[PDB]
Amino acid sequence: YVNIAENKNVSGSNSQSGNPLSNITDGDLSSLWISDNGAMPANATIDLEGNNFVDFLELHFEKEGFRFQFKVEVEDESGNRETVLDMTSNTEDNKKSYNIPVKKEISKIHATITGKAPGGSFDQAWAAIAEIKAMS
Ligand SMILES: [Ca+2]
Repeated sequence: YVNIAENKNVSGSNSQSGNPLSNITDGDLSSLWISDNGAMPANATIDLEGNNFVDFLELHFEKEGFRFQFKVEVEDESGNRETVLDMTSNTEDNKKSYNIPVKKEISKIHATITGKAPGGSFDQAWAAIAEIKAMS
C-alpha cells in the first residue's frame, strides 16, 4: 500500500508548541500533534489535493489505552462530507490504531476529538493524534 496522506497539508485547531498539526502526516508513528492547552474539541483536516481513491484510513494514537471520544469524516470535491467512524459515545479503552474503510475517491479527511470518558491509565491525557494514513 501507498500512504497518499504522507506530507499532505494539515489544518485545524491550535497545537502545543513542539507538537504541530503537521506531525499527523509526517510518516512517523512516534511524532504527535497535541491540542494546545488540551483543549476539546480539537480538530485536524488533511487536504489530499483533489479527489483520490482511498481504500482505507489508519488513525494512530500515541499508545493504546486512552479513552478519547472522536469521529473521522471524509469529504469529496463535491462538498459531500460523511462520517466513516463515529466514536463520539465511546467509553472504553481505545486501541492504539484504527483502520477505517473508505473505498472511494475523497479529497479531505477530518478528525475531531470531541471528549474523553473517565478512567483508565491515562485519564488526564490531552487530545492528540500520532498519524493518519490514507492507503491506496
Ligand atoms: Ca506522526
